[PDB]
Formats: sequence, C-alpha cells, structure tokens
Amino acid sequence: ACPLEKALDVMVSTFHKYSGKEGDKFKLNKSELKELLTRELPSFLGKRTDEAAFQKLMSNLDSNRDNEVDFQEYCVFLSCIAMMCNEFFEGFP
Amino acid sequence: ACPLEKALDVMVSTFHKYSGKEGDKFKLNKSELKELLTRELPSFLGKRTDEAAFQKLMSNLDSNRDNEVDFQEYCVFLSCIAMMCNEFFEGFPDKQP
Ligand SMILES: [Ca+2]
Ligand SMILES: [Ca+2]
Ligand SMILES: [Ca+2]
Ligand SMILES: [Ca+2]
Repeated sequence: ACPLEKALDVMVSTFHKYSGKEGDKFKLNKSELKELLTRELPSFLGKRTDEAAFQKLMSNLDSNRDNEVDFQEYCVFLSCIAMMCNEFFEGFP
Repeated sequence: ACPLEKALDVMVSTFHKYSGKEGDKFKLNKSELKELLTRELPSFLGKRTDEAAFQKLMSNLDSNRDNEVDFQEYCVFLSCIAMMCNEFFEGFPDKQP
C-alpha cells in the first residue's frame, strides 16, 4: 500500500543483513561494506570492486573516522546515491 | 533482483510524483508535502495532519529557509525516518540505553 515505507524498511534490513556479520553488529567494516555494495548496489561501483575503490569509498563514508560505517553514515551514502539519480531523472542534467 | 536499488528508485520517483504538481517541479511546497506525507508516509505524522503539525514539519525540513522541501532536504527527512525504524528493527529498543 505504501511503497516508500516499504523502501525505508528495505534500507534498514539491508544494513543489518551485512553489518551483523563481523565485529560491531551495528556498523559495516570494510569486508561487510564490500559485500553490501557488490551484492545490493552493483550499479553504484560497477567495475570498481578493487581494493583502492573500496578504501576511497570507506574514507568517503566514514565521516566520524572510526574506520566503520554506522547507520547514520549509511543513510548519508544512500542519500548521495538518490541525489545522483535525481540529477538524471529528466533524461538530461 | 536488487531490492535496495528498487528502494532507491522509489525514493526518487515518489519525490517527483508530488514535487511536479505545482510551481518548482524540483521542490515540495506545503500542499505537495501534505499529499506526500498523508499518502506515502502515513506512519510518520499519524493523527497529526493539522496545520500546526505541517508547519512544524516544514520548518524542521526546510533547512535553507526557502519555504519548500528540495530533494536534499527530503533525503535528510527520509534518513531520519530510517534511523527511527532502525531503533525498532528487533521489535523492541535493543540499542537502549
Ligand atoms: Ca559489523
Ligand atoms: Ca564511522
Ligand atoms: Ca513543487
Ligand atoms: Ca528548502
């Protein structure tokens, strides 16, 4: 009935699907971020699944510099992706 | 299938579903925000669909003070809802205290 509320639930559940695998269950480490990105957001990195790309992404996302991505930082990341899609919604910039 | 990519697509399209109804097609005015909230996010305001609630929400979301909610401000809003949902992922507050 409410696709946007369902979308939010997917955002929440997908985080935990990977954040709970290793160490802090509420934060994504490098390995968990790698798996989330490759499996759940393959269109984002595309062919850039190398270690250099993942280190750059980690540094971009880890705003509080604790070496992991928490839920707030993850939401900022997803917001950035949405904003990029927003820029091309009309079929031109 | 990639549910998270589908979720992002819905997040983007739902904005434009309402933002393009009046005036600036890339921003939600009060009227458009009301429609979006009531129809797409009824759980957020719940029973608080009065004018006082909607002015409060607009003030809370309109960070740049241009009287409307742009895409960036909308993302901040959805992020806050996601964080609130995150607190009850287990069906109780497992991150509290
Ligand atoms: Ca973890
Ligand atoms: Ca961090
Ligand atoms: Ca508008
Ligand atoms: Ca604004």
